[PDB]
Amino acid sequence: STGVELYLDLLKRTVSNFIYQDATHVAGLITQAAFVEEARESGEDYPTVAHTAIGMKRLNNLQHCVESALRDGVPGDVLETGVWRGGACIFARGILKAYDVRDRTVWVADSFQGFPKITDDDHPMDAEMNLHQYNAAVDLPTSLATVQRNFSRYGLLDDQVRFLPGWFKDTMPTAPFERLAVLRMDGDSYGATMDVLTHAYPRLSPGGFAIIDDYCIPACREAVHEYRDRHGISDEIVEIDRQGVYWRRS
Amino acid sequence: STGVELYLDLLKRTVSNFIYQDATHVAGLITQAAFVEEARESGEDYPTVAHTAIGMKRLNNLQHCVESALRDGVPGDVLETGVWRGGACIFARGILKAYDVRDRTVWVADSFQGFPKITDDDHPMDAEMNLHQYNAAVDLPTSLATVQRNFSRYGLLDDQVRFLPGWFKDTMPTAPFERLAVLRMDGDSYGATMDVLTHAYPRLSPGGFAIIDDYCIPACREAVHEYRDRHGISDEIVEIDRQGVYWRRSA
Ligand SMILES: CC[C@H]1OC(=O)/C=C/[C@H](C)[C@@H](O[C@@H]2O[C@H](C)C[C@H](N(C)C)[C@H]2O)[C@@H](C)C[C@@H](C)C(=O)/C=C/C=C/[C@@H]1CO[C@@H]1O[C@H](C)[C@@H](O)[C@@H](O)[C@H]1OC
Ligand SMILES: CC[C@H]1OC(=O)/C=C/[C@H](C)[C@@H](O[C@@H]2O[C@H](C)C[C@H](N(C)C)[C@H]2O)[C@@H](C)C[C@@H](C)C(=O)/C=C/C=C/[C@@H]1CO[C@@H]1O[C@H](C)[C@@H](O)[C@@H](O)[C@H]1OC
Ligand SMILES: Nc1ncnc2c1ncn2[C@@H]1O[C@H](CSCC[C@H](N)C(=O)O)[C@@H](O)[C@H]1O
Ligand SMILES: Nc1ncnc2c1ncn2[C@@H]1O[C@H](CSCC[C@H](N)C(=O)O)[C@@H](O)[C@H]1O
Ligand SMILES: [Mg+2]
Ligand SMILES: [Mg+2]
Ligand SMILES: [Mg+2]
Ligand SMILES: [Mg+2]
Ligand SMILES: [Mg+2]
Repeated sequence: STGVELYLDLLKRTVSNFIYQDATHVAGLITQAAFVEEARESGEDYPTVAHTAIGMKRLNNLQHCVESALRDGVPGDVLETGVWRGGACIFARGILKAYDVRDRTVWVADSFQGFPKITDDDHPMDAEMNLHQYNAAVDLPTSLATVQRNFSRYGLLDDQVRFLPGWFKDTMPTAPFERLAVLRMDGDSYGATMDVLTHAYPRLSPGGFAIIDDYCIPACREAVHEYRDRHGISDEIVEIDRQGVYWRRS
Repeated sequence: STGVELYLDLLKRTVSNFIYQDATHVAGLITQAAFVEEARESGEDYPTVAHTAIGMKRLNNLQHCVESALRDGVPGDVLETGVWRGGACIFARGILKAYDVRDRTVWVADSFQGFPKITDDDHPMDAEMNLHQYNAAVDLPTSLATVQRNFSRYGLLDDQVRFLPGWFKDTMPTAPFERLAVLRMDGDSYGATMDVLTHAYPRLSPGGFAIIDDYCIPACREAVHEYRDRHGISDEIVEIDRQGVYWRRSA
């Protein structure tokens, strides 16, 4: 009902393309191209056009986490690791824009090349799963220039959006952010999840949020539990939908 | 900057599909399917997907007219005659929503089946132009159910949106609105333009806005001048882009 509420609601419907309802790619457990409302609502399909695949439930979660951090004065930036066409990061920048927040940045981290080719340095679960095999099938490889273009279409490409192009094992250890209020992990594999927990989670502020988009994937879950056990983290894992979970760092 | 400004800016980019940049139909003077920014900015193409064809310049004009009416206390509702997929009316309802206006309605008037077949009763300029020829080529026929569906996708289908299905010569004389603050005419022909000026313009409040979307079309322009001459209307005709004009009613 307020201007902010209307803007953020529309931005969610737009980045997920509930407006025009694009077909999905046929891959994984999706056997037909037709737009299905329930699949887009819960982020389960592979949009041919939409700027995010995370769906409405995970967009609502991202809004909750960012708004809570702002409300509670939790310091730091927003980082997404694994951005595809950029829609979740566009939405995050839009939240900051709606509240006229000028002192936080959205960090946009990706290979900008899709999933990595498997080698003998990969975890066996990642090697077996071989996510790389799906790159073309779901149009995953999306260049930095394309993602920048997408931000610009919403009027949200500015100096509060910064990009971290490369493999997370290479980009995360020396990424230039000092503090995070929201760490959103969407890289699917054991490797991508462990890379980012290892190298970015220590910069997550107390009261900040750690979102695991791909917790339904066994390899991803494996990394989450290994990392939490190592660090003695017992913060409640709260389920969002059939894919994602999050916790709030105590 | 403000939530309202951000919402309405996004709503314009969305109904015109600057976000996903759908191809155009190849028709009229548009010779290629590719999205062209300048063509969508000025409302010159025939979107395959977008909910409005009027473009950013005419969306900005609609915003200016509605906001001015609200600011100045001009009484009445908003009517668009010729809505296609509904996007300009969706945007109008969004403007009212952004300002929490609860006492005005957006009236959505169309045949919901494209241009009418020409008959012997048509003006000779309309007969020659024969807009009916283009219906399928640019996917013009769009049912009431489809337009309602489109409103719902934005969360804007509610009791402040009312529909007037049928030919304007049938629906306008007894349309139930009492007063208009904005009258947006987008029916292309002499006939549709004269139908709406004849039967809806008298309900346009002083200080209200009359928008002629299709003024570049000779038959439409003919109707505009005939009507203005008949009624002694000399309110300045202000050009928006390469298609549309508007005036503000002084009397
Ligand atoms: C198509 C791409 C996708 O691929 C699959 O969806 C693969 C699915 C396999 C076919 C599945 O196997 C089948 O299950 C059946 C129940 C039984 C079958 N049989 C034994 C006969 C068996 O063949 C699955 C369960 C295999 C397991 C290991 C799995 O969870 C894999 C995930 C892959 C995700 C990838 C990557 O998409 C990512 O996904 C996460 C969850 C999203 O947020 C998002 O980031 C998205 O990126 C855009
Ligand atoms: C394809 C549908 C469209 O068709 C045309 O765009 C036809 C164009 C003709 C080809 C044109 O002719 C050409 O001009 C050249 C200058 C010279 C050419 N040659 C002699 C060399 C001649 O061939 C035009 C100028 C003909 C004149 C009579 C005209 O203005 C017709 C309008 C028809 C509009 C219709 C209906 O679309 C409506 O359009 C108005 C302007 C929009 O807001 C919108 O509501 C839209 O609905 C969605
Ligand atoms: N090790 C790694 N390093 C960098 N990027 C990676 C990676 N493994 C996967 N990726 C990227 O992780 C993404 C997974 S899909 C991300 C979906 C996105 N958050 C949305 O809103 O739709 C892809 O863009 C892929 O290129
Ligand atoms: N005589 C008549 N009566 C009712 N509707 C008519 C008509 N002549 C044309 N129309 C309608 O006028 C419209 C012209 S195109 C309208 C474009 C629309 N305003 C937009 O925002 O894109 C079509 O939807 C067509 O069905
Ligand atoms: Mg090796
Ligand atoms: Mg690795
Ligand atoms: Mg994911
Ligand atoms: Mg007639
Ligand atoms: Mg027109």
